[PDB]
Amino acid sequence: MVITKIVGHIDDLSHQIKKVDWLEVEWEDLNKRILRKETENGTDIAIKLENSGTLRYGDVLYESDDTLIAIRTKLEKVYVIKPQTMQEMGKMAFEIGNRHTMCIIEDDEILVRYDKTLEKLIDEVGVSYEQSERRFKEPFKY
Amino acid sequence: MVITKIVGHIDDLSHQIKKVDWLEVEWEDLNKRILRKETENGTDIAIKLENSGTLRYGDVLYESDDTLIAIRTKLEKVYVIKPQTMQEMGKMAFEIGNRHTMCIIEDDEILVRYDKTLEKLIDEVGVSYEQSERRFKEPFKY
Ligand SMILES: [Zn+2]
Repeated sequence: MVITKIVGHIDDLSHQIKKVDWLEVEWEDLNKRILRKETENGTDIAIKLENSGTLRYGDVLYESDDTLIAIRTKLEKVYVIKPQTMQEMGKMAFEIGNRHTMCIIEDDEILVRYDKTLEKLIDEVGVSYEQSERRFKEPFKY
Repeated sequence: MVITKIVGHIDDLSHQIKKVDWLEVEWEDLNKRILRKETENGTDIAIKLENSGTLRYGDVLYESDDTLIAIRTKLEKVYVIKPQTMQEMGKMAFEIGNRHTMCIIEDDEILVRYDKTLEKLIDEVGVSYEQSERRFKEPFKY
């Protein structure tokens, strides 16, 4: 099916009553309005948004009586940088921006894709980080 | 006089007992080990450091019985960006680094030179800032 407009948004997944058939895309796909991929349950989806609205993690593409076809990003290896102070956050964020590395700044953490050549930078700045598996939940601005 | 090595450092200016004849330089000069300028009281100073040690604001170049010749940066117009949260700090710092703008991240503030085309960026990020006159007290790393 061809999707030209979003028809809803999942507020709180745990509270959703309908079955959710997810369309899992790449982080970069959230900044696109054109893409084609199959949902986890096998439905062919071609997103061709007829507007400039940016896709949001959790957006509903199609809704039937008992199912929601929604979009989210894939689970992937990431570095969860945890600055302990306003200064640590600023300095760490600055260095990341300076090397043009994609990231998400949520609350007091900096999410960046796993990148070996990046650890030497975090240590250099002296910020504590942890490796993990997460889904980027916001399209990268830029 | 030619200065090839630092001979002291001013801890706390208010507590210093000796007269301080300041050598006022540009922010960028703190990353140099070679420069020539006159002190406020008229002494010709040629800094030619015989080492890789970076100059520090407050470094003492020469000390006599009653006077200290020390270095500091000039007072200039700057923007004092004040992020209210860890997220504001990170996002603001990221954008600044992304456009390769020189800055100093001290505590919970971001010091950047006054730049008109930069206000639209701060507002875009939604961070509170204030215009002021300050001396950059740390050499810019990079
Ligand atoms: Zn660049």
